[PDB]
Amino acid sequence: EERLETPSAKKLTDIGIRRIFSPEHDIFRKSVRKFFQEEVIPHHSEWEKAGEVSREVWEKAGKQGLLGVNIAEHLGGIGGDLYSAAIVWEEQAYSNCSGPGFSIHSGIVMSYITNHGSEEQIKHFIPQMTAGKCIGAIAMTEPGAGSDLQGIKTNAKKDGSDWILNGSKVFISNGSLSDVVIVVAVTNHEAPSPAHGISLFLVENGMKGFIKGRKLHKMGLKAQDTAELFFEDIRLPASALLGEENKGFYYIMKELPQERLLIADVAISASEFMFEETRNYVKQRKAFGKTVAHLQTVQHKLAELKTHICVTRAFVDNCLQLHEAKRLDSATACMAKYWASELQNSVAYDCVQLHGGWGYMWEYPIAKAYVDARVQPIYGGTNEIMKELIAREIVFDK
Amino acid sequence: EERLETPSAKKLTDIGIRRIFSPEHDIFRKSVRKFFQEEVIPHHSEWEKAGEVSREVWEKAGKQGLLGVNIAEHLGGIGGDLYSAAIVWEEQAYSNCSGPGFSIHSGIVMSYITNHGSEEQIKHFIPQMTAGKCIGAIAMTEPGAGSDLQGIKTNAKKDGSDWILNGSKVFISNGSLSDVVIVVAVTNHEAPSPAHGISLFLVENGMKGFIKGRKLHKMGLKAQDTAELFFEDIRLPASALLGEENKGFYYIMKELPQERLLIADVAISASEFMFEETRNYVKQRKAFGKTVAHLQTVQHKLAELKTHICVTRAFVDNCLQLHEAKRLDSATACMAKYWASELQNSVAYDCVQLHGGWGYMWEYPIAKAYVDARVQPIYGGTNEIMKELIAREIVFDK
Amino acid sequence: EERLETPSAKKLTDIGIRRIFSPEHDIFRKSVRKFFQEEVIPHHSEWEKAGEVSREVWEKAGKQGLLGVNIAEHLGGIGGDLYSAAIVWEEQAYSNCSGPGFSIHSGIVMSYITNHGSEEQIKHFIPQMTAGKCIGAIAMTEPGAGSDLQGIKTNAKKDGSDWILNGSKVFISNGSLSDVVIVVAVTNHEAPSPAHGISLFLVENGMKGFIKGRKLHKMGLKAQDTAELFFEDIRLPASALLGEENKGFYYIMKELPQERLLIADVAISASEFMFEETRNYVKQRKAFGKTVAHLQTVQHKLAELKTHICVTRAFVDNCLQLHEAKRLDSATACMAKYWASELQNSVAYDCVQLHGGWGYMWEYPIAKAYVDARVQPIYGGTNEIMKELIAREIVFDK
Amino acid sequence: EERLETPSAKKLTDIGIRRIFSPEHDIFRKSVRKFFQEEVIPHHSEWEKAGEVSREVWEKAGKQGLLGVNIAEHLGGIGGDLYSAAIVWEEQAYSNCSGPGFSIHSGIVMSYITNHGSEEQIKHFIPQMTAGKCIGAIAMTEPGAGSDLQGIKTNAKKDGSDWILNGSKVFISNGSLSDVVIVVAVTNHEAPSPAHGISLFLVENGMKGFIKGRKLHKMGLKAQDTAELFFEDIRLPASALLGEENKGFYYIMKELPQERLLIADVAISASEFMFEETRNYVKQRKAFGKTVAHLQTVQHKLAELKTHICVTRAFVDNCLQLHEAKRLDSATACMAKYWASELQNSVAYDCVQLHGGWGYMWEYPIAKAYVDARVQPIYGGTNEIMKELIAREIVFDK
Ligand SMILES: Cc1cc2nc3c(=O)[nH]c(=O)nc-3n(C[C@H](O)[C@H](O)[C@H](O)COP(=O)(O)OP(=O)(O)OC[C@H]3O[C@@H](n4cnc5c(N)ncnc54)[C@H](O)[C@@H]3O)c2cc1C
Ligand SMILES: Cc1cc2nc3c(=O)[nH]c(=O)nc-3n(C[C@H](O)[C@H](O)[C@H](O)COP(=O)(O)OP(=O)(O)OC[C@H]3O[C@@H](n4cnc5c(N)ncnc54)[C@H](O)[C@@H]3O)c2cc1C
Ligand SMILES: Cc1cc2nc3c(=O)[nH]c(=O)nc-3n(C[C@H](O)[C@H](O)[C@H](O)COP(=O)(O)OP(=O)(O)OC[C@H]3O[C@@H](n4cnc5c(N)ncnc54)[C@H](O)[C@@H]3O)c2cc1C
Ligand SMILES: Cc1cc2nc3c(=O)[nH]c(=O)nc-3n(C[C@H](O)[C@H](O)[C@H](O)COP(=O)(O)OP(=O)(O)OC[C@H]3O[C@@H](n4cnc5c(N)ncnc54)[C@H](O)[C@@H]3O)c2cc1C
Repeated sequence: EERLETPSAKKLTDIGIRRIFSPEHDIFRKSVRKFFQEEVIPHHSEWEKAGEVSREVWEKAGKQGLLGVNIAEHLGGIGGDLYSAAIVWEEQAYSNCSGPGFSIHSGIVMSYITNHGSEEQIKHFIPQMTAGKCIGAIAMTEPGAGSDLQGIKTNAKKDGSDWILNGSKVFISNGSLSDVVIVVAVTNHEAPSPAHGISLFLVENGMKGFIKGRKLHKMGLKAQDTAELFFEDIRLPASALLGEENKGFYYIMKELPQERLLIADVAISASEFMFEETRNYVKQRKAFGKTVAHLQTVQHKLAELKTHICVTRAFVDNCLQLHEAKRLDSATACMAKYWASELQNSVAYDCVQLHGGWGYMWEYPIAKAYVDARVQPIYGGTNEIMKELIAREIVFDK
Repeated sequence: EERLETPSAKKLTDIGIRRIFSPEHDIFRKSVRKFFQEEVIPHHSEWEKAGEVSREVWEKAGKQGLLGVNIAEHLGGIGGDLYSAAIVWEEQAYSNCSGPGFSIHSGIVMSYITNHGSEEQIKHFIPQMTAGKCIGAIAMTEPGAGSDLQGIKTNAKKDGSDWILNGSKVFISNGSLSDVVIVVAVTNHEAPSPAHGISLFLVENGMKGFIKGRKLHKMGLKAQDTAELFFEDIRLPASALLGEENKGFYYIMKELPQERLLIADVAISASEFMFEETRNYVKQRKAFGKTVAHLQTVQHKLAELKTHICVTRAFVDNCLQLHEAKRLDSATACMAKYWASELQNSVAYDCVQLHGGWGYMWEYPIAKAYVDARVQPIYGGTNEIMKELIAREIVFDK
Repeated sequence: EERLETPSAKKLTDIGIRRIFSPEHDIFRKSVRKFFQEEVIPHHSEWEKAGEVSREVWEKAGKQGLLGVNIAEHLGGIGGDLYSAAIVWEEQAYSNCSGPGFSIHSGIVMSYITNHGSEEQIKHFIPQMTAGKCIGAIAMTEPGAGSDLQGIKTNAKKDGSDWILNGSKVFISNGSLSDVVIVVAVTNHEAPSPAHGISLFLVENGMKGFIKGRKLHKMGLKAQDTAELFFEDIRLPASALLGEENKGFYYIMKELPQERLLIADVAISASEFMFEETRNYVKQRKAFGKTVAHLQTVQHKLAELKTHICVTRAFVDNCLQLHEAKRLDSATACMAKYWASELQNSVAYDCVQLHGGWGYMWEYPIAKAYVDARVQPIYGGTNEIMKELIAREIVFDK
Repeated sequence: EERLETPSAKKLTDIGIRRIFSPEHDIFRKSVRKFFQEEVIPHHSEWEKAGEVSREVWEKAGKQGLLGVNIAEHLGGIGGDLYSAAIVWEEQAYSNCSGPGFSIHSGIVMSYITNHGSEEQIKHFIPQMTAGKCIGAIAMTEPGAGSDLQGIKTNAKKDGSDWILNGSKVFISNGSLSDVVIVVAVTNHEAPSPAHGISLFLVENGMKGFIKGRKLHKMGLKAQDTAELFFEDIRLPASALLGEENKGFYYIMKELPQERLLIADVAISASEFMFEETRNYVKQRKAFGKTVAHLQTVQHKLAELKTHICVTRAFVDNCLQLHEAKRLDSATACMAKYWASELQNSVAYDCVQLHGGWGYMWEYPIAKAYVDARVQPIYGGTNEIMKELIAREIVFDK
């Protein structure tokens, strides 16, 4: 009826603001937020030391209806609009807890399985995934090839109705907890272009020859279980194949737009969270007989940060609106992923600076936020690549 | 029904794009775009030498219905909506012709008169204005005080029911071709703050005392007749007072947001032009066998500008929509003005650079768009002031 | 004895600072400064309206001992060291007067002739240039390419002992007042790579077929006469050929390091100028009960500008001490050229901002400085080419 | 002889380059680089798990002459000029091992003692600190005040010739290992400003009431034992007081230039390391049938980076030379600490990107460099306070 946009809101993270949301979305958001305050934030520090979140926190997120929110109810998901899905990405961001990998799981893997899987595959996976009993992961990057997809060597050869898979992936989110992993492999070692020789497989924990590697020591996402996967002559039945044979690259191209929107929103949300935290810190930090928020350099530094966050938010919210109507193209999503991910980092740099030396301490949220932010301009295709795609329609007009 | 957003358009300027416009608005845009291509661009380079546009080009746009577009029809205006008006700003910016002080005429002066004037004042001014016969300008800035209000000394003292006006003003747009000018003067040197002692006055070309000063020699807007004004003992009738006495600042407060949104739209629009003008140019510029557009670096710089231009566009239309609903608070207005004008300049700079040496010759459109862009971060309040304002809500909880 | 660096200096433009200079140089500098305040500044106002400067001031300069300074005395030059010629580039930059093409004339045109020329060409023109009678220039860029390295199409085919020249040039400094103009042509188009099919010819005002296009209308450098040059069939004796035939490129190469170190020192010197001009303005511009120089944001903006101008100056000074020792490679010089020139612009953008409206008036020195800085990033080889050149040793191992 | 400057050396880290060094300096540099490769690098990953290095590495360092390098030989140190002390800083920075607090020990603590101590204090400490058997630390910062000195609560009430020290410190380098701590306390509460009521005190491990707090958990400098200290009614003998009573501020001010120059060189050396580390990585990273270094963009990002590193190195070397001559003032020193440190982070960010996703893995050096670099723009005084000091000489006449 009379909803406010972020610039005008009391706090960038307030509830019931931004035009793309309805009052039902508001009610949902308040509960998702309660959920993070109570079931996630409290245990996060321990998962960090642990290297991954608990299955128990997944099992609950599912019983609560936070997993597979944009997945069709008649397909096994909870069945909400896109806006309801983003509320989950955003609220997780706002809790500044990066351990839970619900997004990779809910917004990516599940979409691949429902948008391109057999009636059987969907029936078998989707339900467990929504309940959080079956955690999802997707592995496409390899030691050698990450930006040059046309050069990844993981392969799958037919041996009757079966597919024998060999290879290894790296940097796989949820890699440790993963029960089902959508593996990207070369099936046609002789297609004209490697973009017509890739297939997708639903590999599972339990298959002989599926070896999960050591959990990666990173500078951020301390609670995210990023790991390596190895495949040693894994015999996959016919049903392991996700979608049509050799159509692998095609299914991907169609899902990337959403994988990037997801990142873009997460990053700008992260930015909003950092901004209210820091604004807070400097308004309570005594200095020179008053607070640091009284300093003009600080006042303008905060003005520049808020402006860039609201301006960008506007564009991401604009993108969410489009993807809901299924009119979000590759280039567009790319612009959101890239800018939002670069800003997230520039915001963090300045927000750690305003905390002074406490911003370097792990006990303060902003420290986590800073190293957590550096991954965003990298995965989902680096920003360099984002520009390649964006420039396509610019210089090589159809 | 269904429209594309700037990112996916074939050109950031095509008509029919942007979700905030109707099929009708496009017809009007097609026509205004037309007006500028024939009635303006051809003669602009000539007006540049003259230091001002012709009163003829003004009148044409008058009858053409390009003035007072957002001014209510029953008040002497063409009675359109905010968007229709925005179109006008945008098309002129797209023409790369900064001479016509059209925007300040329709968007600021006329709005001041209708929103705050009285019956005679409205029936005596608007028509001549909507007609393009009685040009307008607004003067506030002074030699010693722009960003400061306790710094202006232009004043008016009562003598019965008349007002004797004295002082000067500088940097006035349409200063030379103006017929009516809204002067800001002090009328109560006793008010605690100058915000309680300022009034608005409608001075008309021809009044004894009113003097048109030197046409300032600027670095850009070589066709805008930016001048200086003098008021030597002018006896103004009680009819000149616009609004209550000592309420002037309160009105200026209400109108600034529209001044800032305009400049913002004009700013980003100006960027949208430079992009295509530069995209196209480097696509056709032969070098090393192919064109310069085949250089990856040129491809990325190009992606960078488009992303920034598109992300800001989204925000500016966000602000047009809010203002159409008369729900655009000052802070948001300021963010628009500040970030858009700023972007405009780092875009104008890169675009020149991609135009190599020729981006330095006045023959090419970009060159002038560069020196024209530099004035945006300064008027309507310097970007520094914008930040002061946007920081108010961040730090001072009222 | 003791000497401070720019940071410690009272003003950045103080005489008697920077390790590389001696009292010897200091006396000559005060000597040169005087020349610019008394013989250049006074008339610049006018030359900007004539597009070109007076032929007289050039004779005054030369007679005075400014033209031909790094030019050895045994060949008709003042013979001073590099620091001496540097002092001339700098002082002019400090004068904010860009009309005089003194630097291209005695820093480039005179080196070429005396570095690869016959004892005839030397005796014949050097002395007349040093005197300020024969104004020199050089042309290599054409409307088709400035960076192609072969985009040059102006050819020079032999006909006995006298060469027949043919082609055209663009963006030529000292274009109109040019008595002599070195030209780069294709003497052996059959060459493996055109870096071997180029030669140099000393075109002289008067030769039949040597036409001079009119004054180019530029955005900045107003009193700098830049025009196009044509060659419609001129018979040139066996003397016009400078150095060897087809071994011409080797020359352009061996002198480029110096053209670029020149622009560098200029850029940073103009930057040292703008800083002090702007610091002066702020310290006296009243605002909010005290000077704008009392605002913390300004104080900080000023510190960023000083630090960069100081960090860089040091580098340019380092590049000077190296060049004085004939050991400044292409790469090092390019760096100084790339960074100095860019910095000059950012410094210019911020300096204008601190002047407010007034920074956009041709009245104020900073205004012309702004547009006169936009050319450095472009000429002497664009900053992009500077990057190509620096990248080589980085990536492609020698 | 013919020493080269960084822009022309094979590797910015090659020994034998940069003009401020001598053949004996290079001989020393090989010795130290070697020590870091043998005694430090190999054990660092374990010290990282521990949160502090071993005392063994210290006693080693001491024995091999790396501690107290620029301290007077007759005073207990090992004698030697600044350039030699700079090399120990730089080399450590080149080993990318921030664990050992050798610099804060030799570059700061020892200097405070040998510059203002007593013949008794000097004799009792330097010897043991040179042997690395007595590790020192500096403690000024307190939880509620790090920039505002007017707010440090640690105090010492005089009692006879005794001092009763109470209070606490936080963010203290070598805090855990610390054998001697230079604590800054308020000795005169009713003083005119707080800059006249501060004394320095030599607090030693073993003093009753000197409790070492816990090691702080940071985002970087994982092997640096940063802790918080407490002073509980410690009765310091009169020999505990360093220098004149209440003149503590004066000693600090005198030393600050060296502390900021040190942080600065450490920064630019880390950048030199990172650049070379990344250049190397892209040359060996195969992508698209070629390397990452074949892409034009990577080439320019590399040229840009190298240019800023070579330029900031030029300015930093100049500071060392100035400091060797004892003519390095506050401002110049802040200038280097502020810019070098910000650049270090900019450089670290782009080097992580160029490493793709591997730059986020702790296994890779560039990852340590990233978090390890974020601390420099903060300690030694924040970069904002740096600007404050630089901005002093600009706006307020001496
Ligand atoms: C913690 C973490 C989580 C991640 N999660 C997943 C996941 O779950 N599943 C998965 O498969 N991957 C994931 N990744 C990997 C990530 O998607 C890849 O790192 C990224 O897509 C490509 O980087 P790369 O590692 O392949 O490095 P490369 O691709 O070898 O190098 C990339 C860099 O090289 C340069 N570059 C590359 N191509 C170009 C170009 N064409 N033009 C200009 N420059 C170019 C730029 O520096 C670019 O950033 C994750 C990574 C991390 C670190
Ligand atoms: C081409 C052109 C057309 C214009 N048209 C009009 C017009 O038609 N009518 C009209 O009246 N005016 C107009 N102006 C004037 C313009 O609005 C003023 O320049 C502007 O409002 C204030 O700038 P100033 O020149 O007064 O600078 P000042 O106010 O003297 O100084 C401004 C600068 O000081 C510093 N500054 C000032 N205050 C702060 C602060 N609070 N915090 C941090 N920094 C601060 C910043 O450097 C800021 O940029 C125009 C100006 C130009 C150049
Ligand atoms: C006022 C003025 C004075 C000048 N004086 C002289 C003079 O005295 N004599 C003379 O001969 N010239 C002079 N010039 C011309 C100047 O040297 C050229 O403009 C400059 O070398 C750029 O070449 P260009 O103008 O042909 O632009 P182009 O080379 O056509 O375009 C340059 C742009 O294209 C892209 N680009 C080009 N090459 C590359 C690349 N290799 N890699 C990545 N990007 C690239 C970048 O955007 C680059 O900025 C002057 C120019 C001006 C305006
Ligand atoms: C790991 C590490 C090691 C360190 N080692 C030492 C050590 O050995 N000994 C020691 O005592 N300290 C050390 N420190 C502490 C460091 O020196 C201080 O944190 C720093 O000097 C001030 O930080 P603060 O948090 O107290 O600043 P705060 O006052 O909490 O906040 C500072 C920030 O507020 C703003 N601000 C503050 N003042 C102004 C101003 N006046 N004008 C404009 N903006 C301002 C800026 O954001 C400034 O950066 C170290 C810190 C860390 C993290």
